[PDB]
Amino acid sequence: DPDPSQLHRSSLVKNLQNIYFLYEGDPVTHENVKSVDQLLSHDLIYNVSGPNYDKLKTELKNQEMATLFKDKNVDIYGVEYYHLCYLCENAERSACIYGGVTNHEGNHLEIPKKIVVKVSIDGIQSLSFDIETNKKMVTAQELDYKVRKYLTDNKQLYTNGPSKYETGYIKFIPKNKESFWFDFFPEPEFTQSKYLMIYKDNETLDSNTSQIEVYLTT
Amino acid sequence: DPDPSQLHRSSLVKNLQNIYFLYEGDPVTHENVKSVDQLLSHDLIYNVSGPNYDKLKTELKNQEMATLFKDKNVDIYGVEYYHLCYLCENAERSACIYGGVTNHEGNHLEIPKKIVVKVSIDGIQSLSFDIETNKKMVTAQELDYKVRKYLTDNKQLYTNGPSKYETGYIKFIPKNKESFWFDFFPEPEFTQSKYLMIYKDNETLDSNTSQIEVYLTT
Amino acid sequence: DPDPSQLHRSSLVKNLQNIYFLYEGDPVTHENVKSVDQLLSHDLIYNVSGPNYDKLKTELKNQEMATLFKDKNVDIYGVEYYHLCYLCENAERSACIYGGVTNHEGNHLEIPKKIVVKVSIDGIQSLSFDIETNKKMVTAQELDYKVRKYLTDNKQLYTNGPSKYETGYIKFIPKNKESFWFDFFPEPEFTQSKYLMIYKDNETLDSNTSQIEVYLTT
Amino acid sequence: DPDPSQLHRSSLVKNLQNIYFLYEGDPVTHENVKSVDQLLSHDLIYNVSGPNYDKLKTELKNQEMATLFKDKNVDIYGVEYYHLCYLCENAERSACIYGGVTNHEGNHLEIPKKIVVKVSIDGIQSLSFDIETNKKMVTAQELDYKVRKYLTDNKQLYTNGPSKYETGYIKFIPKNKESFWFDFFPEPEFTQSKYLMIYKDNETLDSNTSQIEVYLTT
Repeated sequence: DPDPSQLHRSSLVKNLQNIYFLYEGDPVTHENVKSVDQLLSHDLIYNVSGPNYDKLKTELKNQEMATLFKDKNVDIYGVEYYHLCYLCENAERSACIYGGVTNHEGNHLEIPKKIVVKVSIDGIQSLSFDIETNKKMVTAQELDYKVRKYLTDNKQLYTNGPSKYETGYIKFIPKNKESFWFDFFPEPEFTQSKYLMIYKDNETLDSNTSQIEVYLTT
Repeated sequence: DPDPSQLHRSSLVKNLQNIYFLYEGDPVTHENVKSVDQLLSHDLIYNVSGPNYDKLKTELKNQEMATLFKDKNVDIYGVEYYHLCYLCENAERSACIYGGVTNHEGNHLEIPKKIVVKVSIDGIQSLSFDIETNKKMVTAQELDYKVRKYLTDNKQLYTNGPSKYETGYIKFIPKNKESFWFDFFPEPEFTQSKYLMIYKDNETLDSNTSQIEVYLTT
Repeated sequence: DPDPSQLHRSSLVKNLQNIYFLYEGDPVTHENVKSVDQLLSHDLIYNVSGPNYDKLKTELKNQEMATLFKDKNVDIYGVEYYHLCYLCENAERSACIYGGVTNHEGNHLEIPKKIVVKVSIDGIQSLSFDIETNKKMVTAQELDYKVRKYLTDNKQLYTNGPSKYETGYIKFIPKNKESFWFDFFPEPEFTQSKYLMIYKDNETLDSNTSQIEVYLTT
Repeated sequence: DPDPSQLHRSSLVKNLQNIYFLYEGDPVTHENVKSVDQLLSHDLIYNVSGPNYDKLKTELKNQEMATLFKDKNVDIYGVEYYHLCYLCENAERSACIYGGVTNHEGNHLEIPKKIVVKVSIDGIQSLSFDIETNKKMVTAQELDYKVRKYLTDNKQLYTNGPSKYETGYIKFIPKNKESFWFDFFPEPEFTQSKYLMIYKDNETLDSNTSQIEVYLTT
């Protein structure tokens, strides 16, 4: 578990709104789509449209993972960025994400699984809410975005300026796997593209057995 | 005027939507704003916010024009682009425009000195609508966007796909000055940052005494 | 002819060494090559190599100029730049130039033609030197490069720092064609890609009837 | 150690010469220098020159490492790249590297320690040679380059085209510490800037108690 020393201080961050706009906006979501191209051996390019893009590139873990989803119909759920997301200098309206991929066939639920998020602020676990997913195997990114979105709208985790909290992080607890975590704040000088690397491994958890804990300090 | 041939054929332009998205959307408009920085000698950077940018860079004719508006209160009105709009890796969420700058102090009309636009579909002077601005001195770019947004929203000038027309252009007839015209369609393979260079010379005209002529074909 | 007030001052330029490296290094030269691709409608891409590049893109005046040289065997001569020369994100070892393209078939001389350059410094043209070429129809860019290459090495026109001259321009006087000139110095804050735009028109002159004059001041 | 399946096949790589150029040319070496700037919190910018560059930005592991070397007098030994080395988006002549940073104070040797490299080919120990450094603690990058530069020149590990070997990796064996290896070949579609990330950790070994082994297959 994170030691207080290695947690990013939100007050040191210059341009914290750049994170706010990543988690305040809508995520890119598409279902039953298939890769159409590749730039590097570890990414995949989809022909999908959303507001602000008509092409989507996702960067996976390595070439092994990419070629695994290459000819499969998948679902994409991710947090995109547009700056530093080039395809060929001639392809405008492009969007980029890390991971956010899972197989379409056989991964949906007719009735969605609600995960109850245990949020703790300043040591006291004074908050809890449910998040939702209709996927059996869901990426940590989809659940992460959903938690931050709620905390943003309701508890002002992020605002178009400073944040309400100094430090904070989310922790996923898989049943048979090792628990991992993400820091809600980036380094003082950062980039959306570098911060979102936390999604590159494309870690997917079983929505039926996983737990989520959030820890924030004022 | 142009020799009906050198004009650009919409049918040949692949990825026409990219043009459409530039005029179908809202323009960038700010009043009584002052330049705050500069990347190259002929551009000016403003700290203005929009639903996609936190900074706006405007490229002007030459360093002389830029040094002219550098420390003045102006009105900005242009069509911004994002792909290939770089200030530095540490300045994402930036928008770029060409010209679109006018003096603010003394240049407003208590009442919009509306200008009449006479269209001409296939030679036969067909349609004719009304444009309007409350600027004594207004840039051709501002009037050109107003003239295009309309023709789009009501005559399908551009669409999320192809165009109702093959060729087409706008002719600007200033009182005492040579008359210019902008081609409505780009080259088959274009870029938004390259096509918007038609606003780079920051050509401003008198709203009170000037006429616009739009032509088209099918 | 330029007015003294219009010439850019070298003392005002920051990072002038960036121009120095442009004209002190070797130019990119290739003979009898054919365009292998194309990015935008007005450029051409060649699969040619040199130290630092395995691909070369040349930007011409417009699409008419581009489509004219497309399927032809041309000769290339230009001053290349790398920063802001993007091909498709994974096209490392790529170079960019403006124009510098001439037809290959029947445009060469058995014996190189010598062209005298009259170099006037502070109003006194007490210097003359030689420039050579084996092209009948040569580009201004090729002659201009050869001039500055000689002036840099012999007269310290450019150095890895300041220039020995405040101003200076090259004037090309073609036989029965109007003369043109290029300013040796850029605006204070500049980029290599924007300054080299002087060659974009691909202006070519007759090496038999063309004269060159260089005006410098200290 | 890597299971043969784990190693990248060189025959599958498109543009394997982009690797060749990285290790055939001279590295960027600078001793006793101090960082003058910073773009992102995990990088350091140095005002040092070499051919093709006037600025050098080194990307380290995280912000702690960067702040750790920030104001110290360091030595730099790295393998640079230029494509995608975005700095100010108006700063040409920049070279980028990863790590390759060691403290200058109290780290040199009177006599350069020589390290023996054992090269096994197709499983048979077939060649041993010498590499040398004047540093007590040296980056794995420095030694890696030294090893590869020798094997390239003498055994055609890489060439401007294909390589003699199908797979190959280098194994660093420190005294008290776990060993680690670097694959000599990249994924089929790679980028110099992504491939060179094997040096981001800035791992440094003791030049007096470390061994190097190289395994190649044809």
